Amino acid sequence: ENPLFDYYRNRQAPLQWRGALGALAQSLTNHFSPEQLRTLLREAGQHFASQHPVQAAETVQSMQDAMNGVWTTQDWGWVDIHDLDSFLTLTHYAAPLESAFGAQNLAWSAAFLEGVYEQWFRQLGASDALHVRQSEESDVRKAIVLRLGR
Amino acid sequence: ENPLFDYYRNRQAPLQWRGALGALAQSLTNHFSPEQLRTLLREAGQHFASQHPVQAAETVQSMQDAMNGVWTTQDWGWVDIHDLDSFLTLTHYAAPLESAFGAQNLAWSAAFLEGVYEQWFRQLGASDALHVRQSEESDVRKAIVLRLGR
Amino acid sequence: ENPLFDYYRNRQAPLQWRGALGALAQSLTNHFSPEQLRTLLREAGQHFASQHPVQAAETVQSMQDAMNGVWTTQDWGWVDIHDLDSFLTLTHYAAPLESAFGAQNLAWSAAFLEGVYEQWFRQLGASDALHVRQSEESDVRKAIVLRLGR
Amino acid sequence: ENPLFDYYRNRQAPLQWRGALGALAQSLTNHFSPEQLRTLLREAGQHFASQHPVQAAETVQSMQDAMNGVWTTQDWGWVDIHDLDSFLTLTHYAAPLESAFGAQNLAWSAAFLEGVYEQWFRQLGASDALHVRQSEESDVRKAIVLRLGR
Repeated sequence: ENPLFDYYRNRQAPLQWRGALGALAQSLTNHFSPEQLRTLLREAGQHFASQHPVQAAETVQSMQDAMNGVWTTQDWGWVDIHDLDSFLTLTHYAAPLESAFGAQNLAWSAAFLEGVYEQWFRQLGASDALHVRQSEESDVRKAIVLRLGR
Repeated sequence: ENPLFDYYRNRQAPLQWRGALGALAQSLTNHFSPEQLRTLLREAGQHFASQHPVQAAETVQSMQDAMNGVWTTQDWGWVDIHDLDSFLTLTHYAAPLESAFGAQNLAWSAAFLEGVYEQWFRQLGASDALHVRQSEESDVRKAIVLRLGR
Repeated sequence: ENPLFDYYRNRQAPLQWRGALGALAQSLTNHFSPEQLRTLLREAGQHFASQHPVQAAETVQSMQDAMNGVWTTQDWGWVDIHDLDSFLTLTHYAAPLESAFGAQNLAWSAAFLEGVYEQWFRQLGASDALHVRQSEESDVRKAIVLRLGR
Repeated sequence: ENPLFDYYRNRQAPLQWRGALGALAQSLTNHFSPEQLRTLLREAGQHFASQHPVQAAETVQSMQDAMNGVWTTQDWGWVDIHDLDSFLTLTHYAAPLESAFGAQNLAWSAAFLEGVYEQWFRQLGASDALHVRQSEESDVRKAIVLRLGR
């Protein structure tokens, strides 16, 4: 139940990189504030999305399928998109960020995802007035909730 | 020969983290200079060595055995230590840094190792006057050469 | 909830070996019956336990600590041992067998664990009259329950 | 040179599965003869190729590109195809079979590849008279050489 979920969350990253990435996160936290780390990881996510473009889509389900197709080739969870009235809500499950950088660093590591979807939307013809922002409403460990809005 | 060695070097990191770490390295290079990145990675290596202490050793071969025992549990290559007159030369093989952060970033990513061994020496009674420095003399891709000297 | 647990269970094995091990399991199922596969995987578990011996223990908690210390170096879940009257019950969590060989093959792949603990008990002075057997009472996906009894 | 190549070959498989697959290979060798293991792994390769079909191609370079595109998503080396007169010679580099099942088992584990390309050619309209056979002429460790012939 709780212990099994904790083990799955903590061991999602491989043995080769868990300690190294934890040490890197520790050094980053020592040198920089959480906001600077959020900016850094957002730019990293933009670069990642640039290196892994999504196929052209027209509908919400097609965009979700393209994003999940990109994700499934690297074992990075999956995204569900819901069109609530005018705004799109993106829920990402099984992001391996917690296993690598630690749970307490999810306050900034999650910004990486915020950097990806944004750029992906820029590749799908989304208006520049729209931006992706992380909503601090639900538990970050369970899922990461983002909103594409003005 | 060359292509097989290149493939082995480029694919040492798993598919789950290669793109993410490449994007993170790209963002880090965009924001900070190589010297600041070297300082950051050295502190990261110090934290990594603190989190994974080495068993007490007395001889050079025992120190090598302890360091290799720590390395082999995470698939991070191996170290050979030679005692030339007064100074110790450490040659590290098969560091997965190139596969993760890219070959062109080895100018600073290798500093991570410089941060590890240093702390490990501090754990084995090495005098504070001695420090570990990377010698820019050989090919970085083949092996990483470090000197423990004054 | 259910989808997240399913994703964690299915993606525990790396991308490098998931398809290859699934194909190997398919070929094994086509060629051999479940009982023969159980015997084969039990012998495989015995060999694995021989290659990775456990440190000598005296109490139940120390035995569990040694077994978990062996497991944690390879990301293979963890074991809880309970001494019910005269028999030991071992519950194993987060075995990556399902991610590799598929859920429907857990009827025989779990025998691998039955082969490991047995040998480990033989290394800790357990009487030859005692054997490890898998109890088909609970859900195999949630946890694997084994009994060390006569 | 030699130690680096040996380390890269022996550590291609992750820490999570190296010991388990070695134990499984030991059990398979104890129970079955090499020819039976070759048949089993050939059928496994056919199933793997069925699960991961290649895109339709017309030329030799296009077929090689499709096969390498399938391989590169799972970190399984790469293949080079040469058209010598009437027969196709396939050289596969960086197969992780040796890291998993051991070098001494490459006498049969390589049959897995023999099972894949065969089925792949069956998907590309190759005549049923043509079969893929492993040529025992070169060093298995360096590369795996296969011939598609009558």
